[PDB]
Amino acid sequence: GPGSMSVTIYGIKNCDTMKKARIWLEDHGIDYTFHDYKKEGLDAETLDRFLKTVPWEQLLNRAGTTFRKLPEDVRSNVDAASARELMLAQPSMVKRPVLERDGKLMVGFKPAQYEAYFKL
Repeated sequence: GPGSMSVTIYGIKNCDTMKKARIWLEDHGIDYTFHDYKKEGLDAETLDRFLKTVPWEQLLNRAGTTFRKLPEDVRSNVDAASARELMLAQPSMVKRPVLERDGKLMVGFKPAQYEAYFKL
């Protein structure tokens, strides 16, 4: 059971989740390409492509410090423009891990869930 194709994963290096993802996938016997937000090169084109693939609401963590950074008014008055600027300016907050396959982008899932799901 060979495999010509391969799965590519995007994210950062300064994160525990990322490590858990690469390890889990690696253990399962799947090859995942580790790509850093800065490694791939974040630009206007990339940002647009991402924002077009997924909603800005589900593109950046909200239960973190990034979202807590802005006030109550802004936190509730979030717009596409602001979001896009936040991703292009500080993509390190972008959701992760991230799976890229045929363009379609997917958000990383927890270990307990992934197992409980894939489990028979």
